[PDB]
Amino acid sequence: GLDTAPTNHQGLLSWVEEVAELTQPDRVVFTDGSEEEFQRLCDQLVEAGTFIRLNPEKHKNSYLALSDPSDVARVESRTYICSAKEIDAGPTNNWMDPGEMRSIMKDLYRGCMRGRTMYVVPFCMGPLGAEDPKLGVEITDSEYVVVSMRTMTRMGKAALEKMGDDGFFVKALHSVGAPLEPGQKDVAWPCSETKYITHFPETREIWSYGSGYGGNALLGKKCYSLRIASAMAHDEGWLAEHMLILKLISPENKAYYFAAAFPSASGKTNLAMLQPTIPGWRAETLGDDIAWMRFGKDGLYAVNPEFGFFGVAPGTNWKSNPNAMRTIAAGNTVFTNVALTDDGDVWWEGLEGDPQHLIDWKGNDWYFRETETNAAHPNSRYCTPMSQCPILAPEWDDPQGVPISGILFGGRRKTTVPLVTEARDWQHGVFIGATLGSENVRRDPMAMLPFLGYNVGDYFQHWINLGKHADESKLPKVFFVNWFRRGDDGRFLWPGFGENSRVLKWIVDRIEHKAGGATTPIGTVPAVEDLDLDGLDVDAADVAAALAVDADEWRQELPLIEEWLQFVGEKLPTGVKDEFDALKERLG
Ligand SMILES: Nc1nc2c(ncn2[C@@H]2O[C@H](COP(=O)(O)OP(=O)(O)O)[C@@H](O)[C@H]2O)c(=O)[nH]1
Ligand SMILES: [Mn+2]
Ligand SMILES: [Mn+2]
Repeated sequence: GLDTAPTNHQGLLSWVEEVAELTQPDRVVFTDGSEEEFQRLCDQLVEAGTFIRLNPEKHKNSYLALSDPSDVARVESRTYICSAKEIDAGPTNNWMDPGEMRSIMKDLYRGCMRGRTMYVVPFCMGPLGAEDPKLGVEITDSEYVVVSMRTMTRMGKAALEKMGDDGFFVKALHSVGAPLEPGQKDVAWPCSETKYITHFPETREIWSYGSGYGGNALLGKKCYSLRIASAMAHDEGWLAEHMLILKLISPENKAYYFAAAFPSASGKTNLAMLQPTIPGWRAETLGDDIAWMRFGKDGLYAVNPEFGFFGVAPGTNWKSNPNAMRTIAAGNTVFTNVALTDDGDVWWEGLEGDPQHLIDWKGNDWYFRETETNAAHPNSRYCTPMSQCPILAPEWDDPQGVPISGILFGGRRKTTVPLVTEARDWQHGVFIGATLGSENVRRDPMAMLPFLGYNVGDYFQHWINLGKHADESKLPKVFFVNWFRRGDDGRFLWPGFGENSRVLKWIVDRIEHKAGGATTPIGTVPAVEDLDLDGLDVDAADVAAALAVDADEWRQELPLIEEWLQFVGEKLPTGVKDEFDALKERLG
């Protein structure tokens, strides 16, 4: 195997040996994260048929990977929180007894890596200069994982040195579950029909088995950055959240940092890479998925734990998201389940042009106005370095983070929810987030329903407790947005996208005590007067509709919120109950 590994960390070496004895690889390979390693691994993946090297004229050092159509997303049905007691997973999570789960996976892992290299992948979440850098080591039988982890994390040498010879780290175990018999020819994308993605909150351990795709296998992405980190955050006094981190810059050259939690398909990526439509406003981004937030000597400071973008390809283009496009155009990018063009480039639905022929994500011939399937997979991916993004804010690699002025919650609601609402205080802010709905209407609290590492009720308690024990003057203000409200004809009342900068302007003004809003049953909501609609080609009546708080619609909302808070169960905080009662009192 390998006892020529660049580390004297005994606890790690013990663990690597123990795992290797169980899974039985051919060899063990510690990854360093160097450019050379990366090149060597891609070449091996090209030779295996897993990667196709894209035309070097068009893209620099970029690759297309096609997965088995069986292994194509996060599978929440097989994703588990195995805490000691079932209550500490809670009703939003799938639980199994820790002993029962260890019995199942230790059986599955026995001999699972026969005829494969076991890669040991050290990595760091957050910038490397931290007091407590949150480090991890992922073991995997998949080069795709290594290569992807290189981009999505600070991977290898640096992280391994930051670990020392003792010093804690997250033990993340992964295997594709497709062992080889001697002489047997492998497949391009090895996976299995048996899948498990398991989190051990108390020991900070992730065990994944069966998939090689995305957040099932890139264990930093969702398993570490939210599921373990939310448990870490609970115990340590901070927040691990499904939030973009936006830096908005006024015409006066003042920087306002925002954290915003939307469920996927509700607009994180677009807001994070906003191009303001008001003169003299510009925006930079620090992240479009995960925010790790802690109190400093005063306010709340956000960092992006990740080192890369794992973006959805379909729908991405020069009109929609030019900044995403430019990030990718610099190359160094692995595309997964997109289409291959006749000139050896990548294409996906939404992208510029109408290529008449393509080779689709299953390797088959695709044809314009004939082939009934999408050329690119509808959830296909691009994996690109953060540092290639032209609008990346300079503070991105600062371990101190950035002070958050505002936290935003929202989702897709055709009715009921106004364009923007400010919370009354913190506890109402927690309640707004806690009852976040999107479309019949699914509650996705803080956009964390699939990602909580512990009881949802205790998570809300945690959110309240941080406020209670802080200077309310220095806490961020909370806001609830809704880009997707619709009129009687069914069109969007608000055009959104870049024009959402106008809602953000109002949020900024409110922070500078320089704009107003009417007190309402659900919090403070602006009139059409209070928004910068200067230069906007929309009906004022449509904007008033968007900002309407109809008492009748909100009364019909109360039983949906009721059911939801009953579903949260016995750990529902009394703080959240009071806010439900208060909202009721105010609506009558
Ligand atoms: N109407 C409207 N649609 C939006 C807005 N922002 C994003 N979208 C759409 O919502 C979908 C999801 O956008 P995306 O930014 O990828 O959401 P994410 O999955 O959270 O990153 C896409 O189909 C977008 O075109 C908006 O402000 N208004
Ligand atoms: Mn997401
Ligand atoms: Mn996104």
